[PDB]
Amino acid sequence: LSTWQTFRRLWPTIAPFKAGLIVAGVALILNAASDTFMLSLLKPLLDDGFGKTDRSVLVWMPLVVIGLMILRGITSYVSSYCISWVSGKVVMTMRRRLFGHMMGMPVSFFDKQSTGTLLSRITYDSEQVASSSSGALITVVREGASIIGLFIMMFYYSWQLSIILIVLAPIVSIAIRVVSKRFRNISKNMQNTMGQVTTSAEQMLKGHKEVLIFGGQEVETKRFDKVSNRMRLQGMKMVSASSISDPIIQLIASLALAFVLYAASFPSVMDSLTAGTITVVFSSMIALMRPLKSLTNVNAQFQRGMAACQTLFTILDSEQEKDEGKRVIERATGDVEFRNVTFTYPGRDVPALRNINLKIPAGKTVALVGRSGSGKSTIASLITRFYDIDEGEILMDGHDLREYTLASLRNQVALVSQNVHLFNDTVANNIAYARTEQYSREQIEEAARMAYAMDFINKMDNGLDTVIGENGVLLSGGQRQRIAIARALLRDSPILILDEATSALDTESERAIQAALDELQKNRTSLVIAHRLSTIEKADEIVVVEDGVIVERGTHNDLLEHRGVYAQLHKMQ
Amino acid sequence: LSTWQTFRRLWPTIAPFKAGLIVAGVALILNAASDTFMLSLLKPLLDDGFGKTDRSVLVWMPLVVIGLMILRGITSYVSSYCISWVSGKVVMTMRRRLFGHMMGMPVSFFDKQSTGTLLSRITYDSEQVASSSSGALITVVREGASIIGLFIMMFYYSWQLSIILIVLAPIVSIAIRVVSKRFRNISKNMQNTMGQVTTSAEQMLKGHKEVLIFGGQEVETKRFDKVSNRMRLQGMKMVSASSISDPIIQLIASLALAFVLYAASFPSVMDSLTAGTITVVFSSMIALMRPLKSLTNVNAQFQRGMAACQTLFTILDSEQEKDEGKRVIERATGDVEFRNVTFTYPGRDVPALRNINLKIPAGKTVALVGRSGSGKSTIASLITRFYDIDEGEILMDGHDLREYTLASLRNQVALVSQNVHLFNDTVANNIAYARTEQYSREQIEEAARMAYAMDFINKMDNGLDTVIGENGVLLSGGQRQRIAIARALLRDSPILILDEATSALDTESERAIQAALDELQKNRTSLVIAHRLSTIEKADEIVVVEDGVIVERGTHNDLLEHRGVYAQLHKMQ
Repeated sequence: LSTWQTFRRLWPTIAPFKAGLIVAGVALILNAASDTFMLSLLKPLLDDGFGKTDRSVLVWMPLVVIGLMILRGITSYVSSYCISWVSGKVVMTMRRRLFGHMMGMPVSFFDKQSTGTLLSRITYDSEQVASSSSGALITVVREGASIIGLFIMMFYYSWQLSIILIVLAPIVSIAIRVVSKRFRNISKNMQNTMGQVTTSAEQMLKGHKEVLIFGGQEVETKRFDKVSNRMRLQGMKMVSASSISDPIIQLIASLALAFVLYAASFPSVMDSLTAGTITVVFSSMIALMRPLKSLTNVNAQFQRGMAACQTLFTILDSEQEKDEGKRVIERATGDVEFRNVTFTYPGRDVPALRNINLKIPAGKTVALVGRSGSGKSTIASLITRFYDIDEGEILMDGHDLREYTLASLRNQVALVSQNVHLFNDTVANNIAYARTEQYSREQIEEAARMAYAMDFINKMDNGLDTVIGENGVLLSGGQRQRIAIARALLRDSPILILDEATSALDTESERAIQAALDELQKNRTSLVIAHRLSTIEKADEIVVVEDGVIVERGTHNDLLEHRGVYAQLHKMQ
Repeated sequence: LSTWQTFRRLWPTIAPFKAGLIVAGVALILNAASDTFMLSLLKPLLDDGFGKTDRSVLVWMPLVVIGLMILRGITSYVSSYCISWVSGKVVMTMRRRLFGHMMGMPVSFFDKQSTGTLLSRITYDSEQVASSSSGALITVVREGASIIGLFIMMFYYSWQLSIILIVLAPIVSIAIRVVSKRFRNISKNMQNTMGQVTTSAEQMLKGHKEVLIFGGQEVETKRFDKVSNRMRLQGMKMVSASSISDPIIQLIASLALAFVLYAASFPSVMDSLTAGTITVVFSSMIALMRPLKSLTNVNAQFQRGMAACQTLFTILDSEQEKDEGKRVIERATGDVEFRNVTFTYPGRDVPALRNINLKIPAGKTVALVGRSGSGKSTIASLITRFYDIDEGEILMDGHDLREYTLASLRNQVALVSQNVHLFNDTVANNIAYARTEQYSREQIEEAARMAYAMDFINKMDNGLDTVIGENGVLLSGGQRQRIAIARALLRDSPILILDEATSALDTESERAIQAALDELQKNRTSLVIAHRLSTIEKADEIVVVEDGVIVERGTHNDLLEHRGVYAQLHKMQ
C-alpha cells in the first residue's frame, strides 16, 4: 500500500537520532551471532567432549556458555535501551509538532471533538506507531541476522546434507497441506450431509399426544431403536475417516525422515559427517522454524503501524485558523457595530443568530439579555472571531475584524466570567499570563488589590508566588472570578465581555467581586450577559435578543414603558 | 466434586462393552511404547552409527523407522476405532434409555420446553459427555504410558544424569516463576503510578479559549515541552525495567545448563556417559514437557464432562406420569360428567376453567362454543387426563378417571382434528397405528373407503403401502383429516373429541370430510369444538363456555329464544 510512503515522510524526524539506531542494530546483530554461536558450541561438546577422555574441551564449556549468555544479556539490554531512546525522542518530537499545530485550529473542533479522544490521539496513537515501527525494525534485524547465521552455519558444516534437508522440507510442507486440505474437505462433506437422519428423531418426538391417545409406546420405541442404530453407524463412518486422517501425516513425515537418513547412508554424503555435525545441522533446522514465522508476521505489523501513522500525519496537515488580516490596532477607542449579522454554527442547519443591528458605544455599558440557548453567548463568542460570520459586518474602530490580525484583536478584548481556566503556575504568572515580561511585581500586586482579590492571597502558602492549578491548589469560584478581574484590570483591555454568574455566592465574596467589577473594572467599552436584575438597571443600553433576532432595545425605563417581552421578564425578576 | 460418583453410576452402561475398551487401552499403550522406542533409536545412530565406518547400523535405520511408524499408524487406527465403538454403543444405550423414559413425562413439559432444546439434550449433551470421557481416558492412558516409558528410559540409560536433571528442573521452574512475578509486580506498580503527568497535558489542552484571547501561544508551547520531556523520561524508566526483565530469565536458564554440564564434567557421573546417551537423555527430557501439560488438563476436561453427564442423569430420573388406577374399561357406553371442575394450568396463576357442571350424553352430540383461549380446548385436553384437575370430578361410566388406567381410558377416546400427526410409515400402518397386529388389510381398506379417503390413495405410488411422513410424501389438510377419520372409524372408539376446521377447504375436499364425518363417524358419544354454524344447529346439546365459566346451555332454538350470548354469536355468523 502507501505505508512505505509514510515511512519516507517519517524518516526526517528520526534522521537526527540515527546514532542510537545504529548502536541498537549492532547490538541486535551481535545478539543473533551470540545465539548462533551458542548453537555452534553443540558440535565440539558431542564430538571431542563426552567422546574419549579429552577433559579440557569439557571443563571450559560451562564458562563458554556463561560468557555467551552474559554477552547476550548485556547486548540485549543495550539494544533495547537504545531502540527505546530513538523511539522516545521520535515520540517527543512528533507530539511537540502535533501540539504546536494543534493550538491555532478552528474552535469548532474542540466543540465537536471531546478532549478524551484528542488526548488519546496525542498519546496512545503516537505511542502505538512508535511501538509498532520499533518492533518491526528489531524483529526484522534480529531474525534476519539469526536466519542468515543459521543458513551460513548449515552450509559451512556439511553442505551435502544441508541441501537435501532444505529441498525436502518444502516438499513435505506442501504435501502436509494437501493431505490436510483433502481430508478436511471430506470432513466438511460428511458434516453437511449429516443432517438427514435427525429430522426423523425430531418428528417422532413432536407427536406426544397422538402416541399417548392411540397407545403406541412400543412402536415408537422400536422406531427410535432403528433411528438410533442408523445414527450410531453414521458416527462410526465419521470417526473412522477423521481418525485415519492423522496417521497419514505421520506417515509422510516419518517417510521424509527415513529418506533423509537413507540419503545420508550413501558415501556421497558422509565425505564430511560426524555425530556432532548431524546434531548441529538437525538442531539448527529445528530452531530455524520460529524466526521464519516472526519474519512473516513483521510485514503485517509494519503495515498496521504505518497506517496508524498515516492517519496521524493526515490529521497533522489539516486546516488552521485563517489569518489574512494585516492591520494592527492598539488601544481601541471606538464603537462596536453589528450590521445585518447572520451566523450559523458549522455543523448545524438552523441559524443561531439572524439579521442583527447593534451599537455598542465607546465607554457605555450594554446589557444583552435573553433565555438560555437564545444566542446570547454566540455574540460574545463571535466578537473575538472564534466563529466567522456568514453575512453582515462587525465594525470595530471604523474597520471590520477580518482586516485585523487575531493577535491584536484578541488583545483588545477581555473575557471576565465566573468560569475561568487557571494554568499550572503562580499567581504572579497567572495575573500577567503571557505578559509577565512586560509587567512588574508591584503592578501585579496593585491589580490584585484593586480587584479585592488580595486578602485571600496573603493567607496562601507563599502568597504572591503560590502554585495554582486544575490538578493542584484549587480556588473558589469567587476567588477565580476575582483573579480573572485582576488579570483584566492589569492588562487594561479596551473592550470587555462579561459572563455574569447564575447564582449568588457568599456575602463577603459577592460584595468583593461586586465592588471591584463596578467601581474599578467597569469603566470601559463593555458588553455584559446579564443574569441578575441589579446589573440590568445600571446599564446604559439594554438589548433583548431571542432565537438570534433582537426583540426590543432602549433603556430599562424605556423598555418598561414599551411593555415588551423584557417587561414580562423583569416582572418575573 | 461428585463427578466420580456419576462415573460409577455410568460404568454399568459401559460394562457390557469392556472388550473394545481393553483393546483400545492395549493399542494406546503400544503406541506410547512405539514412540518411546523411536526415541530410543536415537542412541545407536549417534553412537555406533554415523561415527566410524559401521555401515550396517546405518543402512537399517530407515527400515526401523518405517516399521515403528507403520506400527504407530495401525495401532492408532485400531485404538481410535475401538474407543469410538465403545463411545457409540454407550451413546446408543444412553439415548435409548433417555427416550424411553422421556415418552412418559407429563405433557406440560413439552408445552414449557420446545423440541429444539430437548433434541439438543438428547443428541448434543450425550455426544459431549461421551467425547469428553473418551478424550479424558485416551489422554490419561496414552500420556501416562508415554511418561512412564520416558522415565524408565532416562533412568535406564544413565541415572547419574537423570537424577540431576529431574532435580534441577523444578528449581529452575520455581525460580523463573518467582522472577517473572517480581518483575510483573514492578511493572504493575510503575503502570499505576504513571497516572499523574498526563492529567497536566490534559489540563492545558482544555483552555483553548483563554490561550487565544490572552495570546499565550509561546508559554503554552514551553509548558508542553517540559511535560513531554517528563513523559519521555518516565517511559524511559518503564522501558529500562521491562527490558532488563527477560535477560535475568535467560541468565538463570543458561546458568542451570552450565551447572548440568559441570556436573557431567566430574567423574562421578561419567561411569556411563557417551554422546548417544547424552543426546537421548536431553531429547527425552525436552519431549517429556507436552505430556505433563496434557495430563494436567485431563482432570478439568473429565470434571466438565462428568458434570454434564450428571445433569443428564438428573433429568433421567425425574417424575413420570402417575398411574395409580387399576380398573380397566372396555367399550364405554355411558355418559361423561363434569362436576364442579376447577382446573389451573401448571405454571399459570389465574384459573383457566372454573366450576363447570356438564353432561355429555351417551350417543348424543354436544357442541362446545366459545372464543379462542376461552377454555374450550382445555376441556378436550382434560378428558384424556393430559392434565389433572385441581378440584371436582370427571365421571365416566360411573367411575372417575383416576380410578382407571391411562391405557384403557385413552383407548376409549379418539381425537378427530384438522391438525394431525402422521408418522413415517405406510397407510396401512397409519390407519391401524399401534394396532396393526389386530386388524387385517380388508378392514383397513373398508375404513379408508367409508371415510371417503380411498380415492386419493389409489392415485398414490403404491396405494395402501406408500410411505407417508413429515419428512417425506406430504398429504393435504383434507387428506390428513380424512386419514384421521379413517383411523378413528377402524378403531371404533366409544368417545370422540372433534376439533373442527377454522377455514373451508376445496369443494371436493369439504364434501368428502363432511359426509364421512356426519353419516359414518358421527354415531357415538361426541364432543365437538364447533367453529362453523352448520355443526352448531345440528347438535343435540350446545354449551357456551366463557374464559371464566359456562354461561348458557340448551338447544340451538332454545338458546336463540334465550337471547343470550350465543344468540349474538350466531347473529354474527
